[PDB]
Amino acid sequence: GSHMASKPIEDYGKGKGRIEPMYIPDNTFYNADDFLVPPHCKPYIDKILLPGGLVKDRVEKLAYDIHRTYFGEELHIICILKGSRGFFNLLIDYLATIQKYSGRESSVPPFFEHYVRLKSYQNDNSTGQLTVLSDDLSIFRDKHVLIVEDIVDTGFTLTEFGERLKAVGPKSMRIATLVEKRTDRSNSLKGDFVGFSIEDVWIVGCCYDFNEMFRDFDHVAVLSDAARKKFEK
Amino acid sequence: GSHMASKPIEDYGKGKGRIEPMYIPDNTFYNADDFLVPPHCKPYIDKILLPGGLVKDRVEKLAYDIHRTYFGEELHIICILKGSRGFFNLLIDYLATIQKYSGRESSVPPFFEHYVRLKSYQNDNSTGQLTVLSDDLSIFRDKHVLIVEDIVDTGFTLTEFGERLKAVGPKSMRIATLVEKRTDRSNSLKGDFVGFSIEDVWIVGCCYDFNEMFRDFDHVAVLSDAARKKFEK
Amino acid sequence: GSHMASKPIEDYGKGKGRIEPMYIPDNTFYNADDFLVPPHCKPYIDKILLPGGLVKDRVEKLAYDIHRTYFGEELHIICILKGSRGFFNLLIDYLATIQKYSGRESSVPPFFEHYVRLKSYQNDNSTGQLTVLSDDLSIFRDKHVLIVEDIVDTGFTLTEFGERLKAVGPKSMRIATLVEKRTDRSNSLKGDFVGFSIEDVWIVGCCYDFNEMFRDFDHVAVLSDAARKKFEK
Amino acid sequence: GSHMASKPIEDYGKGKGRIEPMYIPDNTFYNADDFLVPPHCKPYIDKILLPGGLVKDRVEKLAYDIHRTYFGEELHIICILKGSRGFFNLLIDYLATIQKYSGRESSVPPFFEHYVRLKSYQNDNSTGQLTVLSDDLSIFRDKHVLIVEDIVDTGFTLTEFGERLKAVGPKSMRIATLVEKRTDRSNSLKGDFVGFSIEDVWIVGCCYDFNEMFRDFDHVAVLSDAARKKFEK
Ligand SMILES: O=P(O)(O)OC[C@H]1O[C@H](OP(=O)(O)OP(=O)(O)O)[C@H](O)[C@@H]1O
Ligand SMILES: O=P(O)(O)OC[C@H]1O[C@H](OP(=O)(O)OP(=O)(O)O)[C@H](O)[C@@H]1O
Ligand SMILES: O=P(O)(O)OC[C@H]1O[C@H](OP(=O)(O)OP(=O)(O)O)[C@H](O)[C@@H]1O
Ligand SMILES: O=P(O)(O)OC[C@H]1O[C@H](OP(=O)(O)OP(=O)(O)O)[C@H](O)[C@@H]1O
Ligand SMILES: Nc1nc2cc[nH]c2c(=O)[nH]1
Ligand SMILES: Nc1nc2cc[nH]c2c(=O)[nH]1
Ligand SMILES: Nc1nc2cc[nH]c2c(=O)[nH]1
Ligand SMILES: Nc1nc2cc[nH]c2c(=O)[nH]1
Ligand SMILES: [Mg+2]
Ligand SMILES: [Mg+2]
Ligand SMILES: [Mg+2]
Ligand SMILES: [Mg+2]
Ligand SMILES: [Mg+2]
Ligand SMILES: [Mg+2]
Ligand SMILES: [Mg+2]
Ligand SMILES: [Mg+2]
Repeated sequence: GSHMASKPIEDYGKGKGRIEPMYIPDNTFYNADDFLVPPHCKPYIDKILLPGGLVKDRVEKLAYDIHRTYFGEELHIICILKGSRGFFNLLIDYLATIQKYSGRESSVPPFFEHYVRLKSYQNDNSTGQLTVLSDDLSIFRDKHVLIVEDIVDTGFTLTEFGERLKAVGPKSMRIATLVEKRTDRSNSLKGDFVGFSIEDVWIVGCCYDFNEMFRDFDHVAVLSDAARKKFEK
Repeated sequence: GSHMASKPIEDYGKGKGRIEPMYIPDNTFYNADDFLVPPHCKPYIDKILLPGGLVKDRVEKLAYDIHRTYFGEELHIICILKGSRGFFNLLIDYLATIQKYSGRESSVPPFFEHYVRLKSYQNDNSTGQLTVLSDDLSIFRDKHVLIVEDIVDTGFTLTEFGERLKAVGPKSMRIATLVEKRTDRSNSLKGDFVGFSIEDVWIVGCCYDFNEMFRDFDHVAVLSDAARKKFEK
Repeated sequence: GSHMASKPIEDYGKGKGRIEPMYIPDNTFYNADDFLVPPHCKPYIDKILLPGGLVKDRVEKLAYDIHRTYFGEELHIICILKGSRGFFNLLIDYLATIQKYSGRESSVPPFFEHYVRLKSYQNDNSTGQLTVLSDDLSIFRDKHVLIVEDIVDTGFTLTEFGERLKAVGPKSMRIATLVEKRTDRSNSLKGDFVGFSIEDVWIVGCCYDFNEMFRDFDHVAVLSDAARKKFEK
Repeated sequence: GSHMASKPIEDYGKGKGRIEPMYIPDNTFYNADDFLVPPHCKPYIDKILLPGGLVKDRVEKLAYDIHRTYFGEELHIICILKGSRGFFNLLIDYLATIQKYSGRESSVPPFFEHYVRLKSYQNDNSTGQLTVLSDDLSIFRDKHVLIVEDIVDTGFTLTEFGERLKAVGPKSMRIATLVEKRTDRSNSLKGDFVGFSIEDVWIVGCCYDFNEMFRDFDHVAVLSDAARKKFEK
């Protein structure tokens, strides 16, 4: 163990000491027509915010940042379902590979995986209620916990779930989020390992859904008017 | 829709009309020393049953078999956590890629993903009780459902969970399991899309755990005496 | 197929009827500090023009465009060494996967590979003399030929080699190039399947070298002053 | 590093001090029907010797063995075209990733790539004459050289090319070969980094060709009678 892994519980969600994310300036997009877009997505995707390959490149760096923080530590990593599935899978592949090739050796696994299903949204609006599905959280007492999320927008999801975790007394709590949105709807909760800062637009693709649609598309796009009209409920 | 996707609910778990899996004969192993084994696994892994790359090659074929069964269908695919995470992630990458490259076009996504956490084992013994954590299963009424699992051994997990699903009235129910074990402990439930048939040995690695250990190792190995002694509880 | 693959030899280098590439506007760069940069490159890489994953995403679309041109027909694809190694390898992986998953019958392989080593540059200047190392080019008589290149800049390399190939009487000749540079140094030769249009800057990384340095870096960067000073000859 | 990389030139082809390869016993084959086989290969492929994913898993370990030999030292790696393309590309990807994640400082790249085209075979018989296409080999004077090959069978190709390289005075010469065949036709030349030892059968697939056919198939198979009849010349 190293003091590098420590973090006060009161610092949860404050982003203290973080490396700032890649900042995608307002109105910065690629054209969907430059990518292969499958037939079920073609009528609906016009603007690409984050190419899928750019996501993977950035997650490599996040994974190294995490590796450096937790080397040799027992690390309990929590996937927030459904949305973080893709980011989590990329992350844990990199974490395992980095450790496998590291000259410095650890007798501890690179992580221990866990799953929690949270749900807030219908269309692009929160219901105001958080659904929480988890194993008994008491297993996280005195553990170093890393929550893995796809996006932080208002902060409601991770503020609420964070209080449930604090109640069992973890040793440390950090957040990895692929995206953080720039919005006056945010309650100021922010991640520790953040891929990208983006403008206030509703993203779809690469696990980002609109009523369960678009998760399998390879790229992070914006929700178009055609997509909203077809898939809203 | 095609009648190819239909299957009577009473045929659930009977493997009727299936393509038989690759049969790994008794006492067929590779040597761990021919692979790169990370330090946290090195004292514990001696025999490799399924190289990680062999798993990936076989999942390609399973994915095509599934694609052919469900082309153009609304397909609700359920990941059984924790163990099926790796197989599920490989599978859905192939399903999406196959559909993206297919000359024949579908306006339906290749799948709709879902997660259910089931738990039966402690060490290598069932507790006799099944833990079930899920969203409301009523969403599967009148749906084509494909359950994705890492292994079927006794059949207890999928027999019990299968009855919960039958109660909401799905349209069809199939099972994809990477491995099926040859054992007189089986209740005869078997999968529809099965990767490998293996002898009666306790496997670890490639998401197969022993008390949460070995999931990140790249290859499917057997549980050694050293591993049991170190990690049993 | 022949209706799609046919093209007059005199159209070689005109990019006649092409799909225009992704256009990267002047002065558009990512910051190296947002990516993982290995120690041998760290002192030298500051500006990232094309993330390696964006390269891969674009190559998928090029490969689809090429599949649509040649499916069902013998395709003889020529890798221009050394620089095109990485693009060629990505391209042929996609071509094979696309045809494999297309669901369309063909007894013809997705490509037949060939290799030619061409050399023009020392530092960032042409010597004026093209080195040509090849098997007997007579094997391309009456064949559909696709030349695969990493970059077209002045056009010298592919104008000179193009003339040697015309002399053996191919059925068609096209160019795939990952990058085309916007430069007044160009003789107006341009590709048929082009990944990216970029400003007049000397790129390194992702197989783009400066005196054999930087090929293994994952991303396409600009040649910095430090890099020039250290590695010029 | 020099203590590890040094080796007498006279030990070339002896495999002196090597790690023995994975041993595939006589008559050990998987069934093609358990894999996805593309339409152009379906009539011809029946027995799978080495699944493509098993190839990849073994190459990771070879790459680690090579990293341990050359880290910190200039390594000049020579791809023998055409056959070694796929092995070479896997190997250099691993070498770069290993060094990148090692956490060890080095200003030296993981390798410097080079290409030589050698040709001996027509059908499954040598013509007796070796075609050699290369840049000036004088650039290897006083360098650590690693030759990368897909298979060593009779030893003719690498015995003849080995003599040309000795004439320019390299610092060291080693061989990486994915496969070595057990055959009384061998002149006893053997590799230093060898993936697999196999019985005396003619392999195709995974870059192994018969008159330029089968390179793009993903798996290493045996040449069937149907394949021989259709593609022999
Ligand atoms: O910061 P917030 O404003 O709370 O929003 C972010 C959260 O909302 C989304 O989940 P959603 O509720 O859509 O469930 P899903 O992950 O299953 O899509 C997203 O995946 C985050 O979990
Ligand atoms: O056919 P059975 O005898 O019921 O055994 C198979 C099930 O047991 C294991 O899960 P486990 O309970 O270990 O939970 P896990 O998936 O979280 O490891 C395995 O992953 C299957 O889900
Ligand atoms: O359009 P042009 O101005 O002729 O320049 C482009 C060519 O030059 C570079 O090759 P180089 O001569 O550097 O050899 P390499 O491919 O081995 O790096 C590059 O890879 C192209 O082949
Ligand atoms: O040990 P040996 O009996 O000499 O045989 C091995 C060599 O022969 C094959 O090359 P081939 O001549 O078929 O050319 P290719 O690499 O272009 O297929 C193979 O790729 C090796 O290079
Ligand atoms: N898909 C998607 N989910 C969420 C949840 C909060 N913000 C977003 C967003 O922009 N996109
Ligand atoms: N890891 C692991 N889990 C299970 C659950 C049932 N059988 C097995 C097995 O062989 N291995
Ligand atoms: N690496 C590299 N090679 C070439 C050859 C022509 N232009 C370029 C360039 O910008 N970069
Ligand atoms: N494809 C192929 N090439 C060679 C060259 C020597 N032996 C072999 C072999 O078994 N297969
Ligand atoms: Mg979510
Ligand atoms: Mg959502
Ligand atoms: Mg399980
Ligand atoms: Mg388990
Ligand atoms: Mg070049
Ligand atoms: Mg060059
Ligand atoms: Mg060869
Ligand atoms: Mg050959």
